[PDB]
Amino acid sequence: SKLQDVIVQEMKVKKRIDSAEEIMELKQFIKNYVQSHSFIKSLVLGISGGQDSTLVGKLVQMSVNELREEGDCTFIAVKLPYGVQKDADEVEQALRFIEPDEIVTVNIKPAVDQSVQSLKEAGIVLTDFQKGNEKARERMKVQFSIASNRQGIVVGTDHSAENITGYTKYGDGAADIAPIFGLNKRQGRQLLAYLGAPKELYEALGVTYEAIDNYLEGKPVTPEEQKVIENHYIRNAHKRELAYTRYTW
Amino acid sequence: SKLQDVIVQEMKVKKRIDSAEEIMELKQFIKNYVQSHSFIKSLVLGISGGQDSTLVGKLVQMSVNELREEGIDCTFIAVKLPYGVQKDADEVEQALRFIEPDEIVTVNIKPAVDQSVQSLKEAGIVLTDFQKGNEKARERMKVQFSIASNRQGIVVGTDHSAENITGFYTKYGDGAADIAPIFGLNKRQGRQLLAYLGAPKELEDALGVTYEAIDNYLEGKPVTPEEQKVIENHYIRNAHKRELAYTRYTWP
Repeated sequence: SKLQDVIVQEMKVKKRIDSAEEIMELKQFIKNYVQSHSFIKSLVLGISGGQDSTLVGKLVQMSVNELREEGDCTFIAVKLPYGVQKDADEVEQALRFIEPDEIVTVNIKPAVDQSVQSLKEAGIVLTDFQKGNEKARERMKVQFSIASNRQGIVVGTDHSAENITGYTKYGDGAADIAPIFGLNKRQGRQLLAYLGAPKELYEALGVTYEAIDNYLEGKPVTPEEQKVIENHYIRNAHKRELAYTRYTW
Repeated sequence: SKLQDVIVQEMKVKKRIDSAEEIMELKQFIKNYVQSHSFIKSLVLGISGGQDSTLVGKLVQMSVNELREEGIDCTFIAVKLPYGVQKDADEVEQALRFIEPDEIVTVNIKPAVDQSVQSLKEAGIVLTDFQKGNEKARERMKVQFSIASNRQGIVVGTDHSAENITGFYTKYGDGAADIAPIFGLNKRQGRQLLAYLGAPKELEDALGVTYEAIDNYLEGKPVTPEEQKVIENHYIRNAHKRELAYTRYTWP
């Protein structure tokens, strides 16, 4: 579709994936990154019970197991509830599947409500959307403080169906490495199913995820879906780049 | 070395700048960006009393002064971001008088910051003082973006090129912004522009190198072998800060 050809090339989605090949390739990247950086003793990721963090957590744990067989690093899963964990079943189910070396639970509600309260005192009343952004950036802060404290790095869950449409700038997706960039949404499910995840763990934008994934694979979609995908892609470009300078804008 | 040529070319620092020329170019970048995004009604920057945010705040206010003369509605929102009692209050207040921002908002970050520290402590993670300083910086980032969203604006950052070596920037902390107009300046160039604009005096060390040698290196000048090695190790050790999370395609 010409405009689709630009995005297809930038988002790196493969037409197809062999599960065993793709999982091996994803682990090698994670394992090569640890091996190349002397100070990495842990990898840190929040476990929301959603499909993205579930696959990436599992990839990281499997990578950490094999790193320890090759001669020292740990995976630290982080539970990040806002108040009372209401999607507790999905979170616990993700954890049972990942088998993380360590689980840290940090409730973000006291920090988030105080950020909101501090601004309210300054005359700045956040909307519910803005309050949700504060939640996401606080989740980022917890993960990087744990990574700093445990001499590790923060692992992100950004992928290409995300990258194209979906993420709070400098919030929960902001990380040191983003291993599953290049997968679209259905590809994540395929890898989760191949790994034996319970299927409860892999089951608005004005466009379906099926149209997004097809679009990323270079397939033609309705004109109406093209405009929504394309407009979402263009309006989010600032998120795929650090702050604009005289030389990038 | 050819690594100096690599670094010099990536950091875009000019060997010398004409003060009035450079202030003009920097202002045009800010004005062109606002002009190109009709929904931007405000510009947001924390005013720490340090040279970078003083220069950036001043540039932005001049940019907004001229935008409104050309018929564009825009506002500069300077933010005081004290942790308890304003660290360098006399410098913050002197910068505020020098910039004369359209609006001044004060958000004390101490309660949110201590709540983050306390919540982590409850999980068994006792942060170091360096880590607490990182929490302060990332909370400063959150306040500015919360104000920017609420006031229909963007966050203006203070990154410049000498920060790519010193790396005082906290990853995803206070330097994180929507635009970074003074990228390409080194430190002495920031001071030159501030001094030219009539600024008053807003213009230990375990880096292993002076700021003068860093600036000289960025201008493509030769420095001693020891300075060259310390600088180059700092440049490579911070490469992950001037780029988004590495993927299979950005990590060679």
